Amino acid sequence: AFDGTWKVDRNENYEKFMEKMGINVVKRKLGAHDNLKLTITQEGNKFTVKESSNFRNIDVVFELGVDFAYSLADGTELTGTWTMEGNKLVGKFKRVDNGKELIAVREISGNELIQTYTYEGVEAKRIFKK
Ligand SMILES: CN(C)c1cccc2c(S(=O)(=O)NCCCCCCCCCCC(=O)O)cccc12
Repeated sequence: AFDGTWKVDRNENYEKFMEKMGINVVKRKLGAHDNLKLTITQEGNKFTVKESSNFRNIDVVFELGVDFAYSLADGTELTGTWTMEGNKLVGKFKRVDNGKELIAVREISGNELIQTYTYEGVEAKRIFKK
């Protein structure tokens, strides 16, 4: 259901989320316009996500329910797991550096992929079109 090539269309509250994550103003302004594109293929409970943005092009592979390591654009390391909760992908991560929870949720809403982040009580959404 998540399959295909998704290109970011708009954000909600993403600058405040980046600020909470400790990102400086220049990098927030870059991050607001990162041209994030996700190419997602699901095979059984296994996903491959090609992440392309102005910061980096990387390939992510994960299996539902299996812990993996993932590094953010500035090298900040996360560990966590994606699971399917109803029709939503729920990504439960923790920052290695401070142990704090970072959650990502992926959902289809109509013809859009809604990617929601939470960190320390601050929400952001990045909404993609296919
Ligand atoms: C270039 N630099 C310094 C950066 C610019 C803008 C935002 C940045 C964030 S951030 O936390 O504010 N935004 C990124 C959030 C990404 C959360 C990813 C969730 C886990 C994905 C797992 C793999 C997948 O399923 O695709 C973290 C670290 C560096 C950032």
